[PDB]
Amino acid sequence: STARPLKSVDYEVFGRVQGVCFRMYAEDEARKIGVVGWVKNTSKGTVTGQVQGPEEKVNSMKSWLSKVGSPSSRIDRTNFSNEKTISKLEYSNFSVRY
Repeated sequence: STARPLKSVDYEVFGRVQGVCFRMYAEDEARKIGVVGWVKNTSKGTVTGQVQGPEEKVNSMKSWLSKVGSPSSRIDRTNFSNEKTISKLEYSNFSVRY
């Protein structure tokens, strides 16, 4: 629950007509930040998903993703909405497309 400063936040990258190569970049750097979760691949490139991490690490993660470095394309606009503090890291790292 909320009493634990472990925040499950949802993101959305506005990849209008796909192209957004968020993969690997996410995984590797999110690991380094100290965060867990996943990527959700839609039809029309709205790269959404879940970021769970301890408070300070999710802050860093938010500073990132807007900090847009590339393995191919531009991560075209990342909004951070749906913020809910939970308990424990309920996933095997920040992973792949689901």
